[PDB]
Amino acid sequence: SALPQGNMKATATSEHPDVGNEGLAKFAIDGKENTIWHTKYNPVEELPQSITLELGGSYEINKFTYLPRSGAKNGNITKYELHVSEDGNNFRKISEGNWDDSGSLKTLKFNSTKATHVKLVALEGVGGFASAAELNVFA
Ligand SMILES: OC[C@H]1O[C@@H](O)[C@H](O)[C@@H](O)[C@H]1O
Ligand SMILES: [Ca+2]
Ligand code: NA
Ligand code: NA
Repeated sequence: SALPQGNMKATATSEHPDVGNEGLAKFAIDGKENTIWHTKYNPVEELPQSITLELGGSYEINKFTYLPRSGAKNGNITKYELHVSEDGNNFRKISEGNWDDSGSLKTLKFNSTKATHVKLVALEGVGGFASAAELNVFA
C-alpha cells in the first residue's frame, strides 16, 4: 500500500518557486493532483534533474507511481531512472525506461528492496522540463 505522503520530505535538484500550482518539490507529495513539482525555468536548469523522497523510515518497497500534471504536458517525464538510498547520500539504480508523454499514471513495479529515500531521475521530459503532480511509494 502507498506510504503516507505526510511522513515524507521531498527535495529536488531544481525546483521552480511557488507561482501557484508549481513548482516546489513538496507539491509532488501533497495529495493534490492540481499542484506539481516543476524544474526551475526562466532560465531553464537543463535535464537531467531529479526529485528525492525521504520516506520517513526504512521500508521494503516494491512499487512507485508517477502522476503527470493534468491538462498540459510541459515536464511530462519520458525517459527516467528510479534510484534508492539507505543513507540519503549514496544511491543505486533499480529501474529505468521510457514513458509516453500522456497524462496517464505511470507505474513501476520492481524487486522488493530496502530504502529510506527514493529518487526519480528525469533524463528527458516534454519541453526539456521535468514535472510531477503526485508521486507515491508502495511497501
Ligand atoms: O516555460 C515553462 C512553463 O510553461 C508554461 O506554459 C507552463 O504552464 C508551466 O507549467 C511551465 O512549463
Ligand atoms: Ca501535487
Ligand atoms: Na529493519
Ligand atoms: Na533481477
